[PDB]
Formats: sequence, structure tokens, C-alpha cells
Amino acid sequence: MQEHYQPAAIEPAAQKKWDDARISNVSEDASKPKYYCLSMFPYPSGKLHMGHVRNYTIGDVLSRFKLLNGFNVMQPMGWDAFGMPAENAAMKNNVAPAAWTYDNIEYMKTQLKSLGFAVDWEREVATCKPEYYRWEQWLFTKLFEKGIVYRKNGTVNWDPVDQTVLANEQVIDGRGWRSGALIEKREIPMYYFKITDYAEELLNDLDKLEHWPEQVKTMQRNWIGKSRGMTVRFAVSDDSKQGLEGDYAKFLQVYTTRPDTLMGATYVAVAAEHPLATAAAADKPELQAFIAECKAGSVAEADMATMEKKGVPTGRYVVNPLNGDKLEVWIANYVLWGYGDGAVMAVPAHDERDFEFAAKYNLPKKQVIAVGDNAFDANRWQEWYGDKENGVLVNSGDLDGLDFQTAFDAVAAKLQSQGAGEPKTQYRLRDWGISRQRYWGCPIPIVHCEKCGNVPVPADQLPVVLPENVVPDGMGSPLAKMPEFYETSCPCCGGAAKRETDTMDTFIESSWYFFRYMSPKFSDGMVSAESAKYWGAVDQYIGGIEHAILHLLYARFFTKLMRDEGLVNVDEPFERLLTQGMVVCETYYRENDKGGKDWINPADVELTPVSAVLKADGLPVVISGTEKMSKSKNNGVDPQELINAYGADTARLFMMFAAPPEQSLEWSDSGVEGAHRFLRRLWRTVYEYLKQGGAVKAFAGNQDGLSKELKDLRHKLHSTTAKVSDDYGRRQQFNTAIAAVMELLNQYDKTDTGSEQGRAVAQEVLEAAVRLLWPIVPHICETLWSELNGAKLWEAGWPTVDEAALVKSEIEVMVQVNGKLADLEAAALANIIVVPGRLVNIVV
Ligand SMILES: CC(C)C[C@H](N)C(=O)NS(=O)(=O)OC[C@H]1OC[C@@H](CCCn2cc(-c3cccnc3)nn2)[C@H](O)[C@@H]1O
Ligand SMILES: [Mg+2]
Ligand SMILES: [Zn+2]
Repeated sequence: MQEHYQPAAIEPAAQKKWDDARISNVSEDASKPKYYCLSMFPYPSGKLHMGHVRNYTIGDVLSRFKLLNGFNVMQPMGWDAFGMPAENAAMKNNVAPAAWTYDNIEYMKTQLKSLGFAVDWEREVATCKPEYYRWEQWLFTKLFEKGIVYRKNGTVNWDPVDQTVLANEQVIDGRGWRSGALIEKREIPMYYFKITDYAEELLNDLDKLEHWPEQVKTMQRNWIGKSRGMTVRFAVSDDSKQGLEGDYAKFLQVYTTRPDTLMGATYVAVAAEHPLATAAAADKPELQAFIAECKAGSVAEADMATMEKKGVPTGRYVVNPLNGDKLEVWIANYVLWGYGDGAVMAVPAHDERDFEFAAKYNLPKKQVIAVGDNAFDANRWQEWYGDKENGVLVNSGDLDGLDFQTAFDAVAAKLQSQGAGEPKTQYRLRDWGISRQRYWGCPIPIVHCEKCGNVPVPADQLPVVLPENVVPDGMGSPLAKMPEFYETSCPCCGGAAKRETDTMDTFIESSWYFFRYMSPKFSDGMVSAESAKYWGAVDQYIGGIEHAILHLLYARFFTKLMRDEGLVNVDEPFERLLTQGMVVCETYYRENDKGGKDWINPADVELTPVSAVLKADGLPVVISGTEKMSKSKNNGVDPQELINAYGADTARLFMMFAAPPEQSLEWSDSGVEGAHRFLRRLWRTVYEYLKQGGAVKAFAGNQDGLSKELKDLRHKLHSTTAKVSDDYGRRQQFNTAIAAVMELLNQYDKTDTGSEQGRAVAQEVLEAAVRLLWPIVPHICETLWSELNGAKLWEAGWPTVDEAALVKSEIEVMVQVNGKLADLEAAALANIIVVPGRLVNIVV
């Protein structure tokens, strides 16, 4: 055994030993209990970053911990290959997106293997391969027949200069982020998943997820946005029926979740596309310009609530069916056509948005809810204004004194009696649009024929192979410019027809890849029935918090779709969910030629501890703030440089010890050095122990007769084992488990283990510590274990707690006062000589 710890001399040997034993290549073996630990598979963008290292180290700690506990652990990894990154690099570097993707896959796979992740590479998948996406094309065709997938016209943001469709997040002030040209709203036929058919199931099944973070479940509930409200119809006044047709001439229908406050409505609002808005804007140009502004807007969903709420009066009026008030109709920008009836009512006294809206335009406010003796102020909003739980109605006629639920039912009774309203259930959730006007994505298996219509590609002809021999130029997606691809024959009649040129939303691949891992080479279906029955669901899911809404909802949606097709048995894909934080780092810059900043990468910077310069020379740089690593401010630390400088074990240890998984991880040069220095300490501790006698049989069994010092070391040992086990299994806080082993090594360093019984306890301490740290730093622990013990580490298993080493030994002492019945004197004083161990007498 070499004296000094050298990672490059032990890490490749440890990986070859694990590969030889095939400890990570698992099968559907009914002997050992299964465990499915899954980390979110990455985009093959080129190289790993620190977020990748953090995610897959967390997954490897939990996987190796379960493997040591006797579980048949599957930890698969694949590549979320489709998407825009390959197309942008294709235009920038004049290469094909497929070749660019496959080269990144090979390089990134080498990095993951070098990190020593216990991954079953025989289950590797690449979502851009036809052997993978043929099965989502298959599920598409099956749901298209059932109507779960359907085709209708939608509105997109078209960029006329870059010649492609843009999301709202890519539109800035009505212009494209790259071209800067005004975008054009265009209606085109697109495909949709009818996810709203599963809204109630996707919402209620969240209650089954007892091992999910409360906020992830809360965020999905708000996204689905189920509400139990009331449809209300306000009759249009006879003086406001100009330009109206049909039921819009008779009434204005709205939806409200607060029908208990219907007596407090002071005005109503409609969307820009509403027929009432159209009829009132016929002779008013200010209303026309306001309708145009609402249509031209491209506010993202994450920003719809933070935009300035603006409205315009119409001069049209409607009548409240309860109290008979005549309310003016307003056109507002926060009312969305397609949500409900495209029109709402407004109660400024009990809705904060209506309060700010009414305060802006001096619209009336009518208090109809009271909570205790709290005073009501029409000029200042208070939080109790919106209380649904502890409020009673006021100024509501015969509804006064009623609580929320009974007033709700009373309003429903009155409205249904007049035929002016009825209870109604609504959801904020929209249907899932999956059509993408891009090349590098899964082709939609639809053929357009003028005789047969939109026809799904038959099951025998799947996949519809995306041609890889394409280099996109940036003048429209190539699939629309490639007749050799879209020109085909109709599979129903054999006549001239054209393939669909749009590709699938890349979230589709990430919505079912966890099932494909169970049988990645299965060519008769999405997942073999035998594999899905054995692996069931994912036991542990690890990934970034930014996927808590869309991705997880899509995966839960796809799991229930595949379940109803008879492919899988479970209702939920992920039992336990671990959401990790981001990795942040310092930023550096030199000031610009024209009053600006130019950001420098930290790896090209050297500090003094004060100022900092760049290593190539000595010209100083300005140290700026800390934030998430990104190419925006050039502060991403390449993990390959960290692996080259210190080795894989140091990287893994720093990621786990710097911050808990949920907390943000701050990059620290001083922190990485401490991690590497602790590995040097662990190596020297084992070396110096073996250099003083060699390995012995670890202490086990009756600890009677052991010294107090060695009994105290065993107590710390098995309490550390119990602490680490509860950290890996229950708390999933790994930096405290590292600190717990550090405390065990500290007490070991302070304990004389030179005697024969001492070296047996020292052997027991070291054999436990290297197994307690093996999930985090497996290379050095595997190397040290083989020096301490000849048995296979994974066959020795997770260290067991010795409960006997946790009991404390005191002596039963009797007391007597005047004949009749230091440390022992203070106890018997809290009940003057003392005979050692047996009696104590209190000479009273
Ligand atoms: C399931 C599927 C939808 C996953 C998808 N393919 C994906 O997100 N693929 S991905 O390749 O983007 O990420 C793969 C996984 O590991 C990293 C996690 C990032 C966490 C946030 N973050 C980023 C950084 C950072 C960035 C740049 C430089 N240096 C550090 N630091 N923290 C992801 O959320 C995911 O769990
Ligand atoms: Mg349960
Ligand atoms: Zn046809």
C-alpha cells in the first residue's frame, strides 16, 4: 500500500473491478428485492457541468447505499437527445445535428464513467434513435385514434426574419429575441394531447405521493387549478344590445369562484375577443386600439399575473340577476378568451386584483363579507377581505349572516330557479400542444391525404424515420423544404399524400423514458410486460427543481395513458422525489470600451486574500456577485478541470459536503481543497494503522471487559452508523453524514488503540467508516477496504448497528441514612463516606 493518496492510480482500477463483477448490470431477478433509483437524464449538449455532477452523485450515493443493503438496484442513464441545442450548433458550426449529438454522447459518457457512477450501461438509451422514438410515435397513433390526441387550429408567434415559430418567452416587446423583428400572430393546425381529460385524476393522485415535497405537489395543484365555482348569466340591458347576436344579445355569461359575493359585484369585465367587446368597439377607436394591444401581447404564463392590469369602459350594461344592479361592461387585459366564458365579474371589496383595478379607475367597492369586528376600509386593502373560511355575508339581502358554503348553495338555488346560473367546475389546465416547427425532433406519424384526411401511420410502418442527413440553415425548418421526406403515398388509399412536417415536443421523450429503461432493447412494444411487472415504478427520482411542474406532470400523464393501454401496472411513476438546488459561483469582469462589462471565467482567474487577476498575465479583474453558473456571465466551472486536478472522489465529496441537495451549492476553491485533504486523511489513517501490525479480525460480540476508552469508541461507532443510515435512508442530507464520520475519525484519533483489544476495535472502526463512505467516495473506500479485509465489500454489506454498544453501564448502589437504608455522593445527595461501588451512607 502506497503511503500517499493518488486518485489516478486507484480510480481506474476500482472501476474495472466493478465492471468485471457487473455489480451495476442488473436483470429481472426475483431473488433480490428490486430498487429503481433514477436521476433525470441529461441533454447531450457537449460536456458535463457541475449540475450534472451534483445530480448524478446524489443518485449514486442513494444507489450504492441500497446496493450495500442487499437491493437489486437499477440505476440507468440515457440521453435526452432531441431539441434546439443541436440545431443552433448545426447552424453555427456547419455540422449535422445527429453527428453533433452522437459525438457529445460519447464524450459525456466517458466523463460519467470516469466519475465512477454505478450505472447499468446495458440499459442506455438515446431518444434520437429510431429504436426509441418509434414507440412514442406508436402511442401517438393509438391516442390519435381514441381522440386523446387531436388536431385543431392554434395561434403561434411567427418570426418573419428568422422564419420560425417562437414561444412567448422568446418574444420581447412584440419582437423576436434574435432577429428583433415584429412577430406575427398566425393560426395554424397543431396537435394536442387532451390532458384535461385526466385533470381530476392528475390532481387527486397527488395525495398518494406522501414522499414528495409539499411544494412540488402544491405547484402541480395550482397549475391544474381546479375550482368549484358558479356560472352566472347577467342579462344584457335593452340599451346595450347593438351589434350582438344570439345568446350574447340576451345575456353575458361569466364564471366566478365567489358566488357568495355576487351581491357585491360593482362591474363586469370581458376579454378583447368577446362579442360584447367587438360590438362596443365598432364605433369607438380607443376600444379598437385596446383590443389590438391585447391580441398583440405575448405574455408568458409565469408572468401573466405580474403584468399591469388595464381596462377600458365600453358603455354597455348588464343586470345582476340577484339584486338587479346595472353594471357597466369593461374590456380588460387580464381576462383571457378561452378561459371559461371569456368574461368575469368583479368584487373589489373581496378580491385583491379587483381592488387594485377599482382603485385605479375609481370604480365602486361594496363590502358584502364581514369577519368579526374588523373594520372595513374602502381605500386600503386588508388580507381578511378575502377570507372564505371565517366570513359571514352583509349587505346581501336575505343572504346576510350566512357563511361561505351555505351562501354558495343559496346563490345556486336562486340562480337555478331563475335559469340564470348553475354550479360549475373549472380547471386552469390547458391541453398539451406538442407540435413543434423544428427539424431535430421526433416526426409526427401523420400522413395528410385529400381523400382520407389526417391519417396515422400504420403500426407496421413505424418508425417514421427522421433523416439525419440534414444541416439546418435558419431559413425555415428543413422538413418543410424536403420533398424527398414529406412526399409519400397515403397508407389508406395509396394515392398522393404528404407527411406531417412538424415534430414532437421534446418533453414527450422525457415523459416515458423511465419505463423504457426496464426493457430498452424490447422491439415489440414500449416496455415488455415482464420488465414492467418486476420493476413497477421508480423508487427514487432525483432532478432539478425547475422540472417540478411541466416535466413531472407530463410524466404522470404518460404513466396513466400507458396504464390505460395495458402496458404498465402503476398509477404513479415516482414514489420518492428529491429536488436538488442550483450550483452558483462568483463572477468576474473587466470594464468595456464603451461603458460596459466583459465577463471572465473563474478558471482563468487567480486571487491574492483580496484582489484577483487572470492567470495568463497580471492585469486585474473586477470581482462581482455570485449567481447560478451559466454562459451568460461566464462563471460555469468546468467539472473536467476539477476531475483532472483532484480526481473523481474529491469532486463527489465536495458536491455532497458543500450543501444539502436542496440548498444552493456555492463553488469554493477552499472547499474543494478541504474535501481532497480529508481524503488524504482517510488514506493516512488506514495506512498508519496497517503499518503498525497489519489487519486483524474486527471486534465483535460481548464488549464486557473492554476498557472505558474503547467502549466509548464503539459507542461513537455504532451511533455514527445509525446516524449515517438515517441520513442516507430517511433524511437524505449527506453533508451531515460526512460530518458524522469525521467525528468518528476524531474520537478514533484521540483513542489509544495500541493494545490487542484496541486494534480489534480500530479494525472495526475503519471497516465501518470505509463502508459508511463508500456510497460517496467509492474509489478510495474500495481500495482501502481491500487493504483492511479480503471479502468483497458489496458482499460484506452495510454496517449493522450493535445495540449492546449503545447501552451505558452504571452500578446499582444502595443508600442509608444513619445506618438504616464524589460522583456517587452527588447522586445520593440528590436523593458522608462511601464504600466504593456498593454502599453510600448519608450521615444525617
Ligand atoms: C427529465 C428531463 C426533462 C431532463 C432534461 N433532459 C434536463 O433537464 N437535462 S439537463 O442536462 O439540463 O440536466 C440533467 C439533470 O441534472 C442537472 C440538473 C440541473 C439543476 C440546476 N443547475 C444547473 C446548473 C449548472 C448549469 C450550467 C453550468 N453549471 C451548472 N447548476 N444547477 C437538471 O435539472 C437535471 O436534473
Ligand atoms: Mg401511498
Ligand atoms: Zn388516402
